[PDB]
Amino acid sequence: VRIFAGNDPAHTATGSSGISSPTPALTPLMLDEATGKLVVWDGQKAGSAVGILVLPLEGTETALTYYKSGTFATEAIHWPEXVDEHKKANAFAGSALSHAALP
Amino acid sequence: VRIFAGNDPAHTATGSSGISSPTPALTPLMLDEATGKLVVWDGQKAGSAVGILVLPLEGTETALTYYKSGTFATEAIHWPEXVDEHKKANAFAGSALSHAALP
Amino acid sequence: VRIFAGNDPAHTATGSSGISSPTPALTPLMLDEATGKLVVWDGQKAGSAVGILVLPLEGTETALTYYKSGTFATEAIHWPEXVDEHKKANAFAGSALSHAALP
Repeated sequence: VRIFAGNDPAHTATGSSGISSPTPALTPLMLDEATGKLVVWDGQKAGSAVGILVLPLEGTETALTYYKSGTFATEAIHWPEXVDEHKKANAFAGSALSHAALP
Repeated sequence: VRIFAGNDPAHTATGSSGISSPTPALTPLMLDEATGKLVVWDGQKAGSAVGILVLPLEGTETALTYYKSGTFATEAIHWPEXVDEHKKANAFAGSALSHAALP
Repeated sequence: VRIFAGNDPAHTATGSSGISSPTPALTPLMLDEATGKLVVWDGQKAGSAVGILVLPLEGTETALTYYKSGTFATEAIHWPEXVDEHKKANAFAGSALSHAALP
């Protein structure tokens, strides 16, 4: 049940939430360009996951807390269904986040 | 007059500047895609602010210094006029920068 | 032969590789949007270099290791031929990476 796969500090940040339904912790997040808010990462593009949710949401919150850095265990993250294995590997590329198999 | 709202190290970087007028410190920056240079963040998109200016510019400089990490106090940053509250909250999402209300 | 130009920790990450030919260490990387894999940064856009290769590749590897943070010496990096001086200066803007002249 280990969440990290590396020792680099895992810093958190807050942001405006566009999530409108319950969402578990360790969900990757992306920006919604129409609103500028953070929503669940849809898996469509590598590099567009900009955060990993820290606290579960109920879907009513205007703000959320996310990890903006750290190295996560791949298996701990709640990935979107259907995600492409390469886009999953490189979900966070370009941010300070990364992930790796423990395994 | 506190500039930071968190303890994560605030690292700086240098970059090529496209700014041609005086600009105060703690201004968010974006890339200009036509030139590749750093300019003032226009507020149009969340996640496109890639830096926060460290030293004031006069507008003649070919290079600038910017913060590439850290957690800033929202009120300390010199935001662009008109900015959308959500795009402002998520200005830096995807970078190692973030900001929060002290308040 | 110094590779770093600053003291901020240089963290590494792994990612899915789309590189199919030998590639030296300290090569900047970008995402290929069609596949989601990491490939050599082509120099076309500032901010699209998301990593710097840590280990040389032979071109057969499905995964690679890259730096996701740190301040590099400009001269140590293996830049793409033809790169624009401004796009080169700002190659990594928006990531936790940066570079500077030692010189």
